[PDB]
Amino acid sequence: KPVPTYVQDKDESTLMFSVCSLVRDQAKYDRLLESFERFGFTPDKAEFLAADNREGNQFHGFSWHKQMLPRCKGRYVIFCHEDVELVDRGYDDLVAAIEALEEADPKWLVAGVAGSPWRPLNHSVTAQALHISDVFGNDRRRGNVPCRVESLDECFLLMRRLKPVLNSYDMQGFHYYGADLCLQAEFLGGRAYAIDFHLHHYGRAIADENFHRLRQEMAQKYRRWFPGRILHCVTGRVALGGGWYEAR
Amino acid sequence: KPVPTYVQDKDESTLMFSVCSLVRDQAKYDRLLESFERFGFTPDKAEFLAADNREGNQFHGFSWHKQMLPRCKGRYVIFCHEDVELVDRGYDDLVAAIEALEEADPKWLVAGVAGSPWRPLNHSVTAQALHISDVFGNDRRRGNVPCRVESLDECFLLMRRLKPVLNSYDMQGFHYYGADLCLQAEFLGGRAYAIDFHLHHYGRAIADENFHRLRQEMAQKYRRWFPGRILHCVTGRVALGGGWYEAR
Ligand SMILES: O=c1ccn([C@@H]2O[C@H](COP(=O)(O)OP(=O)(O)O)[C@@H](O)[C@H]2O)c(=O)[nH]1
Ligand SMILES: [Mn+2]
Ligand SMILES: [Mn+2]
Repeated sequence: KPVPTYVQDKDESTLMFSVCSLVRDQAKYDRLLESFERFGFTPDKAEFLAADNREGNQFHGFSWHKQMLPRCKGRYVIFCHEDVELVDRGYDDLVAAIEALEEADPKWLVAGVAGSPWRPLNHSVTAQALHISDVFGNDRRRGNVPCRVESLDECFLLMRRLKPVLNSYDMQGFHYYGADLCLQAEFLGGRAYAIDFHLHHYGRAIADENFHRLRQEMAQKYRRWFPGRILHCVTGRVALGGGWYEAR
Repeated sequence: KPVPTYVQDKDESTLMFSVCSLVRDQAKYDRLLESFERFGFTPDKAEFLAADNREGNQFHGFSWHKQMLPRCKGRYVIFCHEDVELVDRGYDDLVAAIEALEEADPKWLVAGVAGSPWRPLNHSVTAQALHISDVFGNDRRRGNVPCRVESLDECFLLMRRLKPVLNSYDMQGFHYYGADLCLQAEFLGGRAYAIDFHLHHYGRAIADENFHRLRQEMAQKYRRWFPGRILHCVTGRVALGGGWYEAR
């Protein structure tokens, strides 16, 4: 008697992007939406969804995607802050960057615009690879993008809707959810990249008690599986400790 | 001017279960659907979806959920083989077991009916915890369920639609995707349980070369993060090796 739905291995999306944002400030988010539509993210190419933090912290960096993903219909799902704005590069640029990455390295799972190169040799300085306009300067670069990374800045990242990666359930807050996503991508057997897709990010990092707390939680959690590793993020290196590193 | 959708933190599902099966044989799947409807999985409570392998191996154990989950609307998503059938315990018993688990340990992320207890002390025998009717006997038990486990038998497992866990991308095939899902649940900071929900699984243990291939791949992959661990599955122990265990 039940009538089942048979599901085939086919990408039946017709929208290229689901653009999801973590929204607290209506004015910043309206700026973002206007800029995306101006730079080619029109209704036949993209839909916009917002995790609604306008009245309080209903969601945080590690939980918002689990609610957004089921509602997305696009091929690629962007998870970005409310305070990015497209300024020059647009829809065709982003498609071309993603398709180029698929060709270069089909093991990618997460892509962003700023992050730290994968497994830096030199732990005496923080490794960075990005191209962006932000509070540190307009149209600036570190390193060379595109390139493989071990962490991404949370202002803008993306994954394929049919090949997602999830954030941890045992951390909560508004720091380190970009690195956590990259690390889970490695556990799942894929990779993270910073691509070259220049946009403007207005926000400033907040090195507050939550930042210090989550830095310690990241080290306590990840040292179990990456003992001795020094994890680079745009916000600074994190010596995870553990194992033989604890001698001294 | 885009019109965004604002998303709130609420479970809007009206169906309790999305029952997803990996299907190659129509007669076995018809028998499954008949049994689920008989034992209380009516259209007001459950929908049924099939990863369609009737014509070829379009999906395999580690990929099928990524196509199924977007199509599910139920609170809990069951992933089962086509050759399980309900025979005594039904809809109300499963709901009661999941609600009890949620009360006992809110950290759970995946549940199944047969698996190996979490971190067994005694590696001289394979740890098992199950209650099932299968090729090894009708109405049989090992161990004591419900209990936390480090692996689950793939014949039937479930997760919350809104708190999923993903299988790896860098393995493919039809063995060890129950253990892989439990290990990724640990990486995500949650837990796996075998619950008491008796059903009939009529698969055979029919041996293939892919079983040994995936056993080796699982050891090569997980030894990186779990060096020295002996991972128990109802199909046998797997010494992952790695680290100090390599000393002869
Ligand atoms: O080449 C294969 C082998 C198996 N299966 C599916 O993988 C699952 C496990 O198969 P089966 O139940 O026959 O194995 P058993 O439980 O006897 O070990 C079932 O859902 C099958 O439909 C598949 O799609 N292709
Ligand atoms: Mn920001
Ligand atoms: Mn079976």
